[PDB]
Amino acid sequence: KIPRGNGPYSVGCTDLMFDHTNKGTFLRLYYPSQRLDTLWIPNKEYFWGLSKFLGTLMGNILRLLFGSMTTPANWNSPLRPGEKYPLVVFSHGLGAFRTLYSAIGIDLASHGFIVAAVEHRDRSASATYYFKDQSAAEIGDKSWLYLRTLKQEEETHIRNEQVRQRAKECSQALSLILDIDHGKPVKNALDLKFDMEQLKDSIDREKIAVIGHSFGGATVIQTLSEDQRFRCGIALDAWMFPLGDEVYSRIPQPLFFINSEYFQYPANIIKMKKCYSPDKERKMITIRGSVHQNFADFTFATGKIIGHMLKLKGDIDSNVAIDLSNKASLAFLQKHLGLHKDFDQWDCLIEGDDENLIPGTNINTT
Ligand SMILES: CS(=O)(=O)Nc1ccc(F)c(F)c1
Repeated sequence: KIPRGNGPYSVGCTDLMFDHTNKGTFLRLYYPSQRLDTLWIPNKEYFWGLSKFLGTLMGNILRLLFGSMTTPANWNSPLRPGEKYPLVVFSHGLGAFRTLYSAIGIDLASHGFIVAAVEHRDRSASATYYFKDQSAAEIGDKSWLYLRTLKQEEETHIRNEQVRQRAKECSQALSLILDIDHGKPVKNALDLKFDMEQLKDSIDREKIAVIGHSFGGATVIQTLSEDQRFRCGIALDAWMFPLGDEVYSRIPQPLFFINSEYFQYPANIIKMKKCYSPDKERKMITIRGSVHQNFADFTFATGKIIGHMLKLKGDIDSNVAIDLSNKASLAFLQKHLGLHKDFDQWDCLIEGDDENLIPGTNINTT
């Protein structure tokens, strides 16, 4: 029940791992393509990891419920040729992994973006895998890495080291895609029926953005601070705790905060406002009635009553919420990447001009 893209392009999806180690890049790619058959959560170990994240055999139950659920993109469909596409690198939240934000990835793709959804190896993912050597990769002998749980004494330090690794992973993902764009040969550690040589000369190398949710929102900010190739960033309900104090004044690129209503709190909002400066471009909106999970795919995976019970759904309808976030995002991207599309029709959303939006936030700080 993950919504199809609202844009004119049809959408393909594939996975890329290169190199095969846990120091390499692992990403899910959404792209304009030339069957809506992509497996949403493709391995049992992801369900085990989700169970550990939830602190709960619970894993096998999740598996039975969601294990064959699909997401509306055409698996390994060829790339739509004849044009250069802007690129979004997307960063997932704590306890997530690369496949859980397909509602966003597929909608951006359907509007003509290539979206690289990275899977982080910083031990923030519920689960991820790699191969210990080429021989392991050849027979698909995966080595799994589960979420690390932290002592309270550890949190400050380890979360910051993690957000630094995440930013390095977004930069490495970008460097890989750009290298491929100029013809670098890559051997996908996953043996999939999509030729990465398709991506040669298909990226608009000047129109690069980073987007992310929660832990991924802090990753947006660390990445912008560290990598000037990214031209703008969109932080979806950023969890600001991982960031060091020094970074807040070191973000030159335009930055858009799109918040849920119920996730936010003063300690977090204050850090967002520390990013502000008269000489820099900053916007913020809050989606009325929304919760933290409105930005991820599980908001579409259950019915309304169960969803509200488990806080996967807010008072606002899930499709309406994600549509608002996606349209405001597209308008911001058009403005600060210099796109030649008609997304500026939603410029009003950036300013929070809608029944279901608040300009800035309703939380007040000094
Ligand atoms: C708390 S979070 O939203 O940032 N990460 C997350 C963790 C598990 C999920 F199933 C999911 F959809 C998202």
